[PDB]
Amino acid sequence: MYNFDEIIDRRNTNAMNTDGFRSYIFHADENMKFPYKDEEFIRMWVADMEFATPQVIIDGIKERLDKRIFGYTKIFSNDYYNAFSDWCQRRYGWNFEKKHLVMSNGIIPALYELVQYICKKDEKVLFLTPSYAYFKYAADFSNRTPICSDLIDNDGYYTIDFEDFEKKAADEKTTLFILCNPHNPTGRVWKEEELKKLGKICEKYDVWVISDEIHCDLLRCDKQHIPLAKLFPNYKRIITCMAPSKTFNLAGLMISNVIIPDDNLREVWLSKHYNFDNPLSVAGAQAAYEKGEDWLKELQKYLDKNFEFTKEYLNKNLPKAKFKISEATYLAWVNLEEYFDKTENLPIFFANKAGVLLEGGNMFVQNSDCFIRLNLACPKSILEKGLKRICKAVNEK
Amino acid sequence: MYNFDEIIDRDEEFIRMWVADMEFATPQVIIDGIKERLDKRIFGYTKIFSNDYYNAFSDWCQRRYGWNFEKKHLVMSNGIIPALYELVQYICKKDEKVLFLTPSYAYFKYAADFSNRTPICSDLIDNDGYYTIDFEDFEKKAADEKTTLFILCNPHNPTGRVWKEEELKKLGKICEKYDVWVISDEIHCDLLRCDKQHIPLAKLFPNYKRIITCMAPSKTFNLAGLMISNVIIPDDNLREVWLSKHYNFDNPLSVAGAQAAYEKGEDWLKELQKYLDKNFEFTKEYLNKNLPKAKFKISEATYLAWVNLEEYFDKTENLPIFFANKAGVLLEGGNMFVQNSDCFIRLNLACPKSILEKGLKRICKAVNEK
Ligand SMILES: C=CCSC[C@H](N)C(=O)O
Ligand SMILES: C[As](C)(=O)[O-]
Repeated sequence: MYNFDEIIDRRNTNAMNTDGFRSYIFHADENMKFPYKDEEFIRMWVADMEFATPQVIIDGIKERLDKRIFGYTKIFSNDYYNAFSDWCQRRYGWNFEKKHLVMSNGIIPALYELVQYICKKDEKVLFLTPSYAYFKYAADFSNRTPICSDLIDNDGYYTIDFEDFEKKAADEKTTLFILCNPHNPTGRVWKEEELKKLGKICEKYDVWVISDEIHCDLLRCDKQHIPLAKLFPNYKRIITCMAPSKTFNLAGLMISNVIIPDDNLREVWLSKHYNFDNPLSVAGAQAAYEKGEDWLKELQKYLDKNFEFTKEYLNKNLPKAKFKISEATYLAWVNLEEYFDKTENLPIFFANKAGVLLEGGNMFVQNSDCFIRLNLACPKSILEKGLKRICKAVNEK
Repeated sequence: MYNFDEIIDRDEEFIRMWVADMEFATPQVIIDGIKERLDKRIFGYTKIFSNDYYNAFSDWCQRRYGWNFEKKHLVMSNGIIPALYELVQYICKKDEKVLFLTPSYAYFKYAADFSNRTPICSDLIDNDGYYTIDFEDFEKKAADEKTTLFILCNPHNPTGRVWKEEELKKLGKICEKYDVWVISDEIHCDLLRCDKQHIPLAKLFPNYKRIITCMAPSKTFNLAGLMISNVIIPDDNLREVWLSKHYNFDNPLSVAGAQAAYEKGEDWLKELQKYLDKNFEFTKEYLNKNLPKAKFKISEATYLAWVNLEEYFDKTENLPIFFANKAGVLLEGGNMFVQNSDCFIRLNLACPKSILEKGLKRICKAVNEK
């Protein structure tokens, strides 16, 4: 009963997706001229959606707006916990103690703070590559050392090099593993056996794990999500991070769940944080977990068709492009090995030659030569324009 | 015209004069501004890209104080308390001292203790309810080479002093003499009595790059929950440090609300000031009539009354606990303001006059029956 084909204007909303691609993609100043008006770009880069936030969420916020006062706010009642807990209960069969829950502005700030709470200045921060570049930046931020275990590209199906991973985890300075569960940008939904071996390895060398599960509700319709903490429920050194922000297009609300079993780490967190909450943000998030499931299940259906359409479009019109439909996220990961070199800048190319803004190459640290990443969380009509522009521009090269 | 008499919503039957937020509703102009952003239907990654918010806040400062600041000196914060905690670390080395005037907001002290800097206090001078600065005591403590940061509360909380131009000049010159950084906490600068002008410290010292001015729509419009405040950092070094240590994304609903506050909120604010003035006037008459040994000067700013009860209690009697148990009023008082506040209670008058009358009656009855 929803119209995901509806085009939604985003001009003049202080959205980075429309207003700041020069800085975040190209580290260039706002003067930078393009062959295309800003409005003329198909924008498929930063991971927020072109779909509208469900009206149940918007109404939940308006309901809080009608209480008419927006003073100092902490989550006093158990409403928020119960809703988020029941959401985890019925979608993954996982639960957590309420007192293990703390709130953060977003998982990125959570990562930057947790790195300093967990790692001594000379310790290392391990993660699987290619990845979301902020796993590196979180470690660079406070002069910790990012280390990478390259995944294994079996024709688009990625697996973990467990021997390389155990070797790097075993290092005594390697103290923190940042896991992306499900993985960004490959889309891997980690199977139970994969997570067991990852967790057992971290238990062997007593390595702390931050599990970034921010994409865990954007799976393909035939996939289950397993929180790592579900398999390792007594390991005090796992931190679980979840947020309604990806699922429901709520990044602006800057609210996310950080589950910290370790009593010492959690006490550290609490003593370092301004522990007030935004009432409109709590109202939106609480609405998302209470009422947002029906919209999410239709969104999952629409994302699947977009993925299936994207494979057919590429098989037909970019046949030397290698592309496996991602098991999770709304992000398409396309290998253009056969068309480009490691050293050709794919974002700059597609901006100037296709009028499409995308991410690729070393925006995902390493292990991503000649890859582009496409945001498909937009109406099928806008996506089709994007794909036509991409294939046309690559062929003409 | 606005209905400040409206009761909004209602631990049992407590009259609450706890924490500095209002019982009045946020103006409908701000709420409509948020709902308008709600209707854009998407809430993705957000930075303050357009110049609208700057223009609104810039013009607000322009036409209400005759002060302006460069757009590039403006950075955003979750609140002035977090700003205080971080700015202490960017400015003061451990082993350096953080000076402020007492009594004060206790978070001036905690901001220093937080990162193991040292809090030091210059007591204000109480001449029959009118507070003044002991300028020689202040220069003595500022002159200390380890004393690096002065946190000024302008207007002052909890006395309510609206600092006159000469007072700010002498404070500013003293800090210029010893190169002491000043954080000017000006969060109450629009909650003044109708016959008071606010002077930002930086207006008088527009070339001293070491003043940071802090302002927010939060107290003025009941918006602390939106966690948005303006921090103006002339010093390019401090500002770059600030910028490199912060997650520089904003809540679009928060930006929409603060923007609406500065664009359209002035008329409600001038109506609020009239209503606060009458509440302050009633409070004096009420206490003069029913607690005649209580010493009380109408505060020049904030919606908080500062009442001296020297004559009914000892320094050792816990006033918050007394009024909790004996009057059913939750209030702040005593040593909740670092020091220089024995036997004081602070009353929130930012509520309908009928609720204030009930609260005052309970307070007077409990003290008189003591
Ligand atoms: C240019 C800066 C980050 S863009 C990455 C995007 N937010 C994602 O999560 O895929
Ligand atoms: C929850 As987030 C703002 O780090 O996408």
